[PDB]
Amino acid sequence: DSSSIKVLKGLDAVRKRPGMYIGDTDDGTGLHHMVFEVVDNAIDEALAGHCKEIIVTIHADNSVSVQDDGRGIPTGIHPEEGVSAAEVIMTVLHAVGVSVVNALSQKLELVIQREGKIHRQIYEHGVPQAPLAVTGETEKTGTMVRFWPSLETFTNVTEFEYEILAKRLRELSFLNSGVSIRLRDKRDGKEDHFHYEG
Ligand SMILES: CN(Cc1ccccc1NC(=O)c1cc2ccccc2[nH]c1=O)C1CCCCC1
Repeated sequence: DSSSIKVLKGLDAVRKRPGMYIGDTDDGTGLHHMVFEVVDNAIDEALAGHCKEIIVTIHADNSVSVQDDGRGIPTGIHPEEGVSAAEVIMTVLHAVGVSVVNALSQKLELVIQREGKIHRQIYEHGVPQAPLAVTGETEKTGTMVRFWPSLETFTNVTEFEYEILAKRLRELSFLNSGVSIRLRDKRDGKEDHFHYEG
């Protein structure tokens, strides 16, 4: 309705002044902050007792993905906005927030494994191609977000550096005692694993 309007309004505002939300867009700090934001979302689910392992993969097409084995974002339709709760999370300001990463991603794939099913939604610059759809069956739970940073927004440093993710992810495992985080670089086979048990 007009909610499709306000979503676009907020998305506009983020793409207009990206540094204000994500960090400096010209020296790689914001670019990498895109990842830690998605990861911080998964860490929350781990701090609530539902996530154990987080898997961050740097893909060959210069996208990153974050996988967890938590509950899966709720997939039920929201009363105020008439779309899945998941889509509200990914698109509404203050639902930072992941919506910022979505708004500043040329493309974003969401995959949720929940109550026996696998749901999927693709976004372009924060805009869904379609409503969250059920794609298939599954016996595991979790959320997977894969994003391709918007090349309009990020300048100079537009490729992820393994060592920056590696350092910060170790730190984040230490800051949230008990979480396991794995980092895979599919470009050259680099791999690492972080976990501080208390
Ligand atoms: C509604 N969720 C919490 C919640 C409630 C019930 C079941 C699963 C969750 N999980 C989540 O929302 C959730 C969101 C998420 C987003 C990006 C990447 C990984 C993610 N992993 C998650 O687990 C969050 C949404 C963002 C703000 C806090 C509440």
